[PDB]
Amino acid sequence: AFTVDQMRSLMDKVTNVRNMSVIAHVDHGKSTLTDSLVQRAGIISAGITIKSTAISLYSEMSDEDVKEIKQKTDGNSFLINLIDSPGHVDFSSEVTAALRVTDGALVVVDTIEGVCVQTETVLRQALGERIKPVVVINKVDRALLELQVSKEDLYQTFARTVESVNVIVSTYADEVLGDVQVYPARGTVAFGSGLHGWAFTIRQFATRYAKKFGVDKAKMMDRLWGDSFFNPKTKKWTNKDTDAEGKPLERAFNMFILDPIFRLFTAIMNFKKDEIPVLLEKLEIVLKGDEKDLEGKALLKVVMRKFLPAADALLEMIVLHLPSPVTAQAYRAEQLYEGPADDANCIAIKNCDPKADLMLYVSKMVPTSDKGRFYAFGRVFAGTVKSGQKVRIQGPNYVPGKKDDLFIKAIQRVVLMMGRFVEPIDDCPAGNIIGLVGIDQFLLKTGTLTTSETAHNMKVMKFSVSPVVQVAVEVKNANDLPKLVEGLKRLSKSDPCVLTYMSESGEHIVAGTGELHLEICLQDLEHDHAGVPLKISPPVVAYRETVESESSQTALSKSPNKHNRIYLKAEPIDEEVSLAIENGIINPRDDFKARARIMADDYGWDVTDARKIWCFGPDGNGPNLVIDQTKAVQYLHEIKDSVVAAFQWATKEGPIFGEEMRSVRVNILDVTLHADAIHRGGGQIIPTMRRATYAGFLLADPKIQEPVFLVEIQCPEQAVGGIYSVLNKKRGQVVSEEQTPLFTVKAYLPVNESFGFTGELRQATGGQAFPQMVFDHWSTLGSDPLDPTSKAGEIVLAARKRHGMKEEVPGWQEYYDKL
Ligand SMILES: CO[C@H]1[C@@H](O)[C@H](O)[C@H](OC[C@@]23C[C@@H]4[C@H](C)CC[C@H]4[C@@]4(C=O)C[C@@H]2CC(C(C)C)[C@@]34C(=O)O)O[C@@H]1C
Repeated sequence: AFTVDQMRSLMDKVTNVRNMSVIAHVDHGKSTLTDSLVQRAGIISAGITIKSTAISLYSEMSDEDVKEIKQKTDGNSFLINLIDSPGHVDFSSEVTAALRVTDGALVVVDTIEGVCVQTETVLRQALGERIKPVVVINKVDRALLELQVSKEDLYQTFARTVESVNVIVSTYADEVLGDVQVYPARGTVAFGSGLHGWAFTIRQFATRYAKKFGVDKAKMMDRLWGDSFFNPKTKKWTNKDTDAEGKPLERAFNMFILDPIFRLFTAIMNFKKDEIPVLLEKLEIVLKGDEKDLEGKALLKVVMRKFLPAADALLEMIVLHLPSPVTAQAYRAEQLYEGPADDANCIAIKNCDPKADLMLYVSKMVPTSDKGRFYAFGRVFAGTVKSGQKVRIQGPNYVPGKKDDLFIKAIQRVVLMMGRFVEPIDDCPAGNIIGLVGIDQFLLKTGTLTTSETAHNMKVMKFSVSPVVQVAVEVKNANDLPKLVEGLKRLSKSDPCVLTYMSESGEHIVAGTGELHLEICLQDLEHDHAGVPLKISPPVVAYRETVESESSQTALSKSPNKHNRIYLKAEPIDEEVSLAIENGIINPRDDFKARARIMADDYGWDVTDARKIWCFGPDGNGPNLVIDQTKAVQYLHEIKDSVVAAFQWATKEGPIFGEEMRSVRVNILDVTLHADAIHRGGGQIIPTMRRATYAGFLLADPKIQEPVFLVEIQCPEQAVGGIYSVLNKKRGQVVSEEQTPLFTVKAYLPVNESFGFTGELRQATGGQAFPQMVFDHWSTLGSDPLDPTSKAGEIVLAARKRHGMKEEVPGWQEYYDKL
């Protein structure tokens, strides 16, 4: 219970402030531990409400304790800002926003489960912010009760957990910071049970036994952890787990810390009415009043709370080990400032200078009961913010010279953010956390308030600007198509970063900058833009049907009439020729003579074959060709249109699963026709050529080609490794690595391997990589398209079922008409 003056006074001694948060999965006792801190040291003031965003704690340390702080200190009082944090992590930018206003973190890990992925993810982001961690291994009660673990197994579990945490810390912490790893013997690891209400540090026991052993606690805390053994028989401390005779010695941690706790649990839970009193009296635990009548769990909870109040263990680590803003801003200043390292504002941040020009970072907007009004939440890194102070509001795009995102207004009121309540205060100096009212409209989400025209913007969130997240959108009710199509246009007009287009497989595609952006776009589409039910799904990928070699034997097919026959063979068109056709070097309408010369002289074709191409397909211009190689066919000219038409048909619909053919060359070897045109009409020859083409194709070692993206990723050096890791899991192929900006990695990524790519990429790069993708080329899959179990076969089988086709692919024999 403090007055505003008392708060303001506490806020003046920034050396004695601790800005931090709790990094913990909700299921690991996050709430219970924070509640414990609040109940023990929460600060309350001596008709609006907001969403609780931060809580203020007050803690006092003894004169001797304060001397242990390896940091500038002034007095024995401390103000601790416990900043609320989401948790939902896969490396979200929101989390990074809350972390940004903190300098230290209390990391909660589970005794049994250890370090979960979420916690690892948030810790990594925290380390990326140069935040110093302190750890609490929670839920010890579970190991004692459920698993009935032994003292040594518990110790080993603790040791493994501490190691897992330090692996992460040693991997992501900046070298300039020195050793940021956590050490039980140094008092930076606590152990306890949030729900139960107890916890301890080695320092607390070292303090509790230093005088009893007649040694200074510095020596005691080193002896109460790790390989230190006190042999009662020799009265000596050693680092050997066996005595002279080779007999096993019990670890000091187990002997002096775990044993007392184990015996309390055992004695109390087993209702040992006579032992309990002795044990309590020996540990100087005094029960008062009705507590003396308690038994079992109820008694245990009461005994442990008096024995090792959890909050006390946590506050100790926060005060003695987490940095103050003064300490932290010295090495965080540069990261936080996008401007010159030797700039006046940067220097003011480095020195946490309250007299300098204002540098206040708005971390987020907090919802209030003030009719739709939100209060800005953030931290004063330099200067002092004041009520009715002219300030410069700079958005995520504001740049010194250009007036983009600039907003010069007078701060209506500065308020302390005490849980769900606010308390107006005249001003707030550098180093503190604070809330601002009246900043609503001028800013939304992150921002920066400065009182310097030269003031640059504090580190802004980098955001994707490419429509890399894409999905297929279809109406649930056919009749609504007109509304969807219209909606897409409306959506596009209202949003510059959204992309909509028709896919090669006839699907309406909606693409956004990121998952969240795409999600907003799809919601507004279904609800407003189109205002009709929609079905969202992973876009269907288009494939191409090709041949790996020449037909193993002449393909023969006859017309329904049975009077006409076509003999042909299919073979591959070289990639460079297909590309030449697709890109306009070799064209359907070019003079057949000049075109033949190019194909022969430049692409190695036989000039006669080239001069005799009957057509390109599909659509008369695709990268597939029919070459006449017949010799003495009397009515050849009369079946040409029919042969061409059939090819347009076959190349549009391949025999593997109906996809378009690509790079297929068909050579008409011979044709036998009935003398009378009456039996040689299109209705007879078209079916014949189509049937023979499919046969030739199937006989030519059929293959399917998949679409491949050219992916370009910008990112910091130490994150490049993530790119390669993900690419290797998705048949990616690095193309290049170029660069004093960032790194740009280019690679090939199969389109059917890109769904969700964006998500796994940020996961492997700690949300530091930005992907861009554009269709690049077709790639032939080597596996057998006709084998349902191969890679290509799996794709083919799935598409066939999706189209209601018979699962098995009709073989070449199905189209072959023996003589
Ligand atoms: C500028 O934005 C670009 C990029 O996002 C990318 O190049 C994208 O690629 C779309 C596809 C383009 C391919 C060519 C037209 C032929 C094969 C087509 C694809 C089919 O599998 C591969 C990619 C991904 C697609 C399906 C899955 C949608 C394509 C399609 O549009 O169907 O196109 C948009 C317009």
